[PDB]
Amino acid sequence: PLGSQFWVTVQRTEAAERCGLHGSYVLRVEAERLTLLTVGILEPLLSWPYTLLRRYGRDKVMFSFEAGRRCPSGPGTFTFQTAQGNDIFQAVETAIHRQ
Repeated sequence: PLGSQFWVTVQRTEAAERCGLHGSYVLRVEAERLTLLTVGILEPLLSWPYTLLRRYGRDKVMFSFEAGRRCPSGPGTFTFQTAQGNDIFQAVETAIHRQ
């Protein structure tokens, strides 16, 4: 009921370093935002409203999005290793289309 959830592993980017992101997380595709969660059970860390994203994309090894300046994380690129990048991408495209 909270949205589709995927285990991911963060890759080094400026924004990920600034936000202290390292290792594995759940990325959840919600109705109006993405949320990053860690094990405490799952605890939320950051959320990015779709309206505040610049772009997003994927290949067979990763999923990546770029946050604008108004996100709580600050602006920049967040990239995550996953073999489910197309699944995340489709979930996000769909949630944005529904919005």
